[PDB]
Amino acid sequence: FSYLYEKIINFRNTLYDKGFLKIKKLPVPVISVGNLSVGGSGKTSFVMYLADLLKDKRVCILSRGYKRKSKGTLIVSEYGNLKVSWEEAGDEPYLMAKLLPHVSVVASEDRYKGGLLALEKLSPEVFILDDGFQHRKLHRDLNILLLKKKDLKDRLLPAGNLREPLKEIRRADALVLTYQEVEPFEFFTGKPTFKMFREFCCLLNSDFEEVPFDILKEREVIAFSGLGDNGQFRKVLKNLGIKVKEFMSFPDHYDYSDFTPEEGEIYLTTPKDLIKLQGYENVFALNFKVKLEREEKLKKLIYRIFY
Ligand SMILES: Nc1ncnc2c1ncn2[C@@H]1O[C@H](COP(=O)(O)OP(=O)(O)O)[C@@H](O)[C@H]1O
Ligand SMILES: [Cl-]
Ligand SMILES: [Mg+2]
Repeated sequence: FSYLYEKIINFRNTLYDKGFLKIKKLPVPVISVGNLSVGGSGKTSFVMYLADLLKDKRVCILSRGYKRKSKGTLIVSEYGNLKVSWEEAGDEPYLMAKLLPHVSVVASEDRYKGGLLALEKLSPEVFILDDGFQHRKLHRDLNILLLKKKDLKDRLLPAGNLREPLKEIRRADALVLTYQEVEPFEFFTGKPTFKMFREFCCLLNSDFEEVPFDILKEREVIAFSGLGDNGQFRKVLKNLGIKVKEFMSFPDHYDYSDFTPEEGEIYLTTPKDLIKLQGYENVFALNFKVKLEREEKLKKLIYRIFY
């Protein structure tokens, strides 16, 4: 079937290419972050990295809200003020909202509408589209595309993980090449291109406070995650030399409703999972900083949108 999903996608894109479908424009600058495949690609992390670059602007992130308990357009946080449970928001928007005390977050299937409500209520100076590469109906002033090595040899859904053919790389203004710290790769296209690394430096307790890895020594952990790809987390742990006695691989966006930790055991998971387990005392998350090659170049490129 990957050949008529593909027909549909190609058709859709041609329509947008030729100007047969409406592209709408918000009255402030819009940066899109997205990728080409299902299965995680550093999008959420990159969006948080980006919001941080723009710390001197009023920033609003526009997200779709992936499997949440709420409908329509929803304000998740107002410049840091959380306003819904993580269930109501979707885990990614909530995580962003939580780790970015200075940013607003809006969840909306129709991103343009989300932007309008945000303008009305938050007067942001810049929008970041969380996962907005395929949402061509909303105009973006800077279209950033994340690629991981794996995408390069993947194929269209349902056969493979690609939501669109690799040729659609042409729609990007800038490419970000992710997971360099675990799957390095090069990719030259003549477009502005930036390698993204994750520096795994820190450990969080379940109240989102930094703690030394000191608790991990000469202790084997039970690790788990519910991510786009649990495999890369599992590998990061091995590369870090963290002793992992067991690994539980949960579905992306897993709700942990039936999760009950065993007494005396220590659990290691990600911030994306941890938001759903706040207060469980023996559960920790591996945390990291995002670092971009040629950050200075990315900045000049980003600030062009304000002129
Ligand atoms: N190797 C990892 N180490 C720590 N946290 C991770 C790791 N991989 C993913 N995460 C968590 O999951 C979030 C990203 O979700 P994921 O499903 O990997 O991809 P995407 O952002 O493309 O949806 C990150 O912000 C981080 O909180
Ligand atoms: Cl990530
Ligand atoms: Mg995701």
